[PDB]
Amino acid sequence: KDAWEIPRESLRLEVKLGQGFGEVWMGTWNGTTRVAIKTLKPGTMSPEAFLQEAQVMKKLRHEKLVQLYAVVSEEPIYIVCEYMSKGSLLDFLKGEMGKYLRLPQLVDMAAQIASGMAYVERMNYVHRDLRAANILVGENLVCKVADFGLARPIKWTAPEAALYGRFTIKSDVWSFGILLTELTTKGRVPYPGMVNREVLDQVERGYRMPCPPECPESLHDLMCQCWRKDPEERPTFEYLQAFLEDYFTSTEPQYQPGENL
Ligand SMILES: *CCS(=O)(=O)Nc1cccc(Cc2nn(C(C)C)c3ncnc(N)c23)c1
Repeated sequence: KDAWEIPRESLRLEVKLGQGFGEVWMGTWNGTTRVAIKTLKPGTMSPEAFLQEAQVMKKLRHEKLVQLYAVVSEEPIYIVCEYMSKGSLLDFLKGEMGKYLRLPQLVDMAAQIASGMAYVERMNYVHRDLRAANILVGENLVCKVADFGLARPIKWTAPEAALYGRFTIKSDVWSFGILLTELTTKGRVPYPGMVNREVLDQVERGYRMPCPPECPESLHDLMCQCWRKDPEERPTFEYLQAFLEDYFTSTEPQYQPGENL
């Protein structure tokens, strides 16, 4: 047992946040630290499989990645992570607080996410499941990447990844472009009214989502860059981070708030 093990008695599960595989709870660690806790229902997934999420988070540490705190690594297994007080970005966008978000806030959230993914990019990892349901929001609209699908949902997956299993940082870039549409539509499902197979077929034929209402063309253009057919033609996360951080000075200095963005 490495330095990450904690005593089972040091961990209190207070409120259940999600179910599934296992559960997610808000709780307390050492009676003083607010935390998020993921459980594994014994005999529903390989312990080695479930813990893989924790192996990755021991090596990846960055202010825009939900931080690993601790593990109880024998069945019943617990993974303890940083508590993110505002829940999933997806529920956030859809809910009462989403209503009032405007383009400056939404681009700043995108820049944060892009910053976490630039880190992942520098570390030579791959996320594989980047999307708004896997970003968590904290105090002051901080957004952090969570739920690594692995290390190194067809509507969010680059075509080369979905078809041939070629998952790379560049298929994450594609997913990020899709995440940008979730941000600018307040969390609507991408490709509205299309089923998975129609999406895959149309994306192959060069189909791409149009510019969302009130979203500047310059931001939709960035989405289009993330969606280039050739993976190696897509921008880096270092590029996306910089572009989004500088957006309101370098790209749309004339931005005026509208009804929804
Ligand atoms: C150590 C971070 S991790 O992504 O690898 N594992 C982990 C462990 C516990 C909880 C989460 C993600 C999560 N989900 N939710 C609700 C269900 C939307 C949370 N609320 C608050 N805080 C966190 N971390 C939440 C990830």
